[PDB]
Amino acid sequence: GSSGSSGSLQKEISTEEQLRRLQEEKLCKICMDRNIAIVFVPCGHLVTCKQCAEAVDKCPMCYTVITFKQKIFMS
Ligand SMILES: [Zn+2]
Ligand SMILES: [Zn+2]
Repeated sequence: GSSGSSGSLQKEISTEEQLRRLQEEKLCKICMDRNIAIVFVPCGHLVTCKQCAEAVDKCPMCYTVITFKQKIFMS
């Protein structure tokens, strides 16, 4: 003889997964390791992070020479 039957209908996502969805959608796209905190000039494309942005001499998407490393403050 035993008892105990419970079951509530609910569900939610934690910051871990959630963020992993957006955080991994805006951040760098080349290495996808760090967060995008730099743009390109003239074409402003923050599709790269401090590392990449610097590594790539010219926009890896617009092949437009980067003669300026502007830093944004999205956060
Ligand atoms: Zn990167
Ligand atoms: Zn560009």
